[PDB]
Amino acid sequence: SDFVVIKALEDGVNVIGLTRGADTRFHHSEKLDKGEVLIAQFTEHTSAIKVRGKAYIQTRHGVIESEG
Amino acid sequence: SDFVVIKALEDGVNVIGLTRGADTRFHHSEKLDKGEVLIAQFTEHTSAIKVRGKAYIQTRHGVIESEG
Amino acid sequence: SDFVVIKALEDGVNVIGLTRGADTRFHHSEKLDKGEVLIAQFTEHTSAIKVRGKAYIQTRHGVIESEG
Amino acid sequence: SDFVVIKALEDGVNVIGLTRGADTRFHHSEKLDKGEVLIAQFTEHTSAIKVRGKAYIQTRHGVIESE
Amino acid sequence: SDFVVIKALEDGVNVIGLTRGADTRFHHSEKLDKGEVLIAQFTEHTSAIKVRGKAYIQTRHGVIESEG
Amino acid sequence: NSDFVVIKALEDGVNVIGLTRGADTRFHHSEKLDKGEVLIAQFTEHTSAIKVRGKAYIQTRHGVIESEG
Amino acid sequence: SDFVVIKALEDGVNVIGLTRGADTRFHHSEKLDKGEVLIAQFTEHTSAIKVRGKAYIQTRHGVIESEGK
Amino acid sequence: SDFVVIKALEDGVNVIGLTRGADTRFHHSEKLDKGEVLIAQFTEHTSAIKVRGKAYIQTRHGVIESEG
Amino acid sequence: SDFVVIKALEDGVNVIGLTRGADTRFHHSEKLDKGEVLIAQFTEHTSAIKVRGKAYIQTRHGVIESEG
Amino acid sequence: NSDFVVIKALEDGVNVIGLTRGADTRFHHSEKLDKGEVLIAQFTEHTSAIKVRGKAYIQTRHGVIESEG
Amino acid sequence: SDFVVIKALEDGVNVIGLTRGADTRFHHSEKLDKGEVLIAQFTEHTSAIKVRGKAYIQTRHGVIESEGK
Ligand SMILES: N[C@@H](Cc1c[nH]c2ccccc12)C(=O)O
Ligand SMILES: N[C@@H](Cc1c[nH]c2ccccc12)C(=O)O
Ligand SMILES: N[C@@H](Cc1c[nH]c2ccccc12)C(=O)O
Ligand SMILES: N[C@@H](Cc1c[nH]c2ccccc12)C(=O)O
Ligand SMILES: N[C@@H](Cc1c[nH]c2ccccc12)C(=O)O
Ligand SMILES: N[C@@H](Cc1c[nH]c2ccccc12)C(=O)O
Ligand SMILES: N[C@@H](Cc1c[nH]c2ccccc12)C(=O)O
Ligand SMILES: N[C@@H](Cc1c[nH]c2ccccc12)C(=O)O
Ligand SMILES: N[C@@H](Cc1c[nH]c2ccccc12)C(=O)O
Ligand SMILES: N[C@@H](Cc1c[nH]c2ccccc12)C(=O)O
Ligand SMILES: N[C@@H](Cc1c[nH]c2ccccc12)C(=O)O
Repeated sequence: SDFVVIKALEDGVNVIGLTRGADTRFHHSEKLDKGEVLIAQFTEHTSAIKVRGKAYIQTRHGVIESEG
Repeated sequence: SDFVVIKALEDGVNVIGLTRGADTRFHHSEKLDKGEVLIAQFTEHTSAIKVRGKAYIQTRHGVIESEG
Repeated sequence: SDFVVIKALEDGVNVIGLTRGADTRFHHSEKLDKGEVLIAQFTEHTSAIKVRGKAYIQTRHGVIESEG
Repeated sequence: SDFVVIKALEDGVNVIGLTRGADTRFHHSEKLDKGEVLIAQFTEHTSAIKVRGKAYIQTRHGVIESE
Repeated sequence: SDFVVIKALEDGVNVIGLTRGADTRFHHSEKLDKGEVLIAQFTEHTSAIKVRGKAYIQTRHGVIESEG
Repeated sequence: NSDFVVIKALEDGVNVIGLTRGADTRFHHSEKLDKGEVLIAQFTEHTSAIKVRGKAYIQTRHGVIESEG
Repeated sequence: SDFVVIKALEDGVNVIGLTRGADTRFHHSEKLDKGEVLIAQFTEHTSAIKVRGKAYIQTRHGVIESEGK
Repeated sequence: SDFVVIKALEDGVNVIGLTRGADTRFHHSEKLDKGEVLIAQFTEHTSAIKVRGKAYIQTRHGVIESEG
Repeated sequence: SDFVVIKALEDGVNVIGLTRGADTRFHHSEKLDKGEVLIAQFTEHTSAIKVRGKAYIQTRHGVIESEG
Repeated sequence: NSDFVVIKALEDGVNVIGLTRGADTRFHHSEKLDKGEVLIAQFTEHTSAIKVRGKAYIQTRHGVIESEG
Repeated sequence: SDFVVIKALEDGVNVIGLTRGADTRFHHSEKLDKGEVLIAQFTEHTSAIKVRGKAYIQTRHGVIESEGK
């Protein structure tokens, strides 16, 4: 099952899980401060992930960067 | 399952999930502001995804860009 | 399961799902306006897809372009 | 399951599906006009696909052209 | 299942399916006229395929040509 | 889903011979190809080895090999 | 199942496993000192991993480096 | 399931199938004359194959030659 | 199932297996003298492995080196 | 569908020794090869380790290696 | 299932299997003299392998060398 790597490039970046299922709402928001790295799978509970704030992101499709 | 990465290049980009099944309709519209990134799977509920607004998109098939 | 990416290059492009099974007919036609992207799986209900109108298409086999 | 991409290069192209099973006959013919693209899987009901008319075809084994 | 692409380079090409099982005989011949393409799988009923007449053939192991 | 071999006859009377799967090994079928005909043949529940006699151009997943009559 | 490699680049690095399921919280924090390497899988109990502190990290998607506060 | 290609480079090349199971002995020898090719699988009955005589051999690990 | 290779670059390298499950603690420590190699899998009982001491390490993601 | 090793004897009397799978480990068979013969041998229900003694050229999925007598 | 190749570069190399499961102990030590090759799988009974003595080692991650005593 795949995962995504998120490195925060400033304080207060939010990595947000969206619920798997008929319903789509947030469920959890993990706060990363500058320099922290989160490596997060898709799961039974999470089928979409949003990143808000400035971060360096790696997936199986390559690098992408979110901007705050 | 496969997933798509979508980076909003302007405010109010919509990532819309179409229902899996005999019937096809929108079940969910996720609004991304400029610079946000959504990493979204195909799932039991979502078998097609439509992007409206300017965004940079990655899929297993490479890059493509939606335009406003 | 495989998917196809379709970017509409003009207004009114139609992405048409054909039914899986003994019977073959159109069960849905999704209209895309210019610059919209649709990423669409093969599914239990859809075993062939037809694109009509000017579009840029990616699949596992590479890029192809439909014309209006 | 694998699929074929067909792009019609002229009007009137036929993409014809052949029945899986002990017997072989055509169960559907989809007409493509010039510039339309069909992406079609092999399925429970279709184990062979015939293309008639001028089209650009892609499969996992690369490009081929019908005339 | 694997499949073979056969493009007929002259009229009257025959693509012949041989029965799966302890018995081997031809169960079907699909006749192709010049420039027709047939994309044919191996199946519960067809464990060998013979081509007669001039054709350009593609398989997973590359290109081969048959000559009449 | 099994592997397959492509055989192109380079002369008349080429034989593609199927050997039986199981405790018993014997020839169960011999397919005659004449010059320029092609046979694409799988390994199967009944065929666990394939013998080619005569001049033929053969492709497997391991590459090209040629049999000589 | 996938795993991540983490090499601590200073003392006191924490590799934090987050619980799998509807609930998200830290269930374990593994402390690494300078020079030590942890190779950790995703598991039934850990579906996200956070790294705090300076570390050199490899995953299937390539190298990334965490930086400490 | 894997297979070995054997091309006889002289008469009387012997391709020898060894029994799968707790016991090991040969259960079949298939002789090849010069220029014949044998493509043989590993099977429920054959878990090791010995080639005697001069032969050109392909396996998934490359080419090897037996000397007779 | 994945494995790591550990080559000890000095005496007393410590390869530490952490218990798989809701609880985390070490369940085994295998010490290596200089020049010894351990090739160890992830298993039902081990889901994280820590290396202490100077070692040359190979995994599917490349080479890494622990320092004592 | 297991892996297999290719052993080509470079001298007479090479031994390809199968070791028993399971809790116990012992030689269950030594196949003797003479110079120039090739054995292609799988891992199986009964054989989980293979020892080669004598001079031989060996191929496995990780490359070529040579045993010496 | 994966395997490792070990070629002894001196006499008396040991290839040691560690038990799979909750208990970890050596259950077998295979002695190789110089020039002999052992190709050994991970198994229901062995989930880690230690090599002691000078040996040339191939795994799916490439070449490694153990250095003797
Ligand atoms: N308990 C959460 C942990 C998690 C994994 N991926 C995430 C991405 C975003 C937020 C939380 C998560 C889950 O299993 O789904
Ligand atoms: N709850 C939705 C979440 C989702 C995943 N991918 C999406 C794409 C678009 C909109 C919503 C989604 C689902 O499980 O299907
Ligand atoms: N409800 C449709 C959605 C869909 C997927 N791919 C498509 C292609 C064309 C039209 C509709 C679709 C289905 O699950 O099949
Ligand atoms: N109902 C048909 C649709 C179809 C798929 N691929 C085709 C190729 C040709 C004709 C029809 C089709 C099926 O599932 O088999
Ligand atoms: N009804 C046949 C159709 C077919 C598939 N592949 C073929 C190759 C040759 C001739 C016929 C076929 C079958 O399912 O087997
Ligand atoms: N009836 C035979 C047909 C066959 C497949 N591959 C072959 C190779 C050689 C001879 C016959 C065959 C079978 O299913 O096994
Ligand atoms: N007992 C934990 C061990 C572990 C694996 N990966 C981790 C990452 C971080 C923290 C602990 C872990 C588990 O099986 O999940
Ligand atoms: N009946 C034998 C045929 C065979 C396959 N591969 C071989 C290699 C050598 C000798 C015989 C064979 C089997 O199924 O096992
Ligand atoms: N009867 C043995 C044959 C065998 C396979 N590979 C071997 C390696 C060495 C010795 C014998 C063998 C087995 O099935 O296991
Ligand atoms: N009987 C042992 C044989 C073995 C396989 N690989 C090993 C590695 C080291 C020592 C013994 C072995 C087992 O099946 O596990
Ligand atoms: N009995 C342990 C052996 C082991 C495998 N990999 C390890 C890594 C570290 C320590 C012990 C091990 C197990 O099967 O899990």
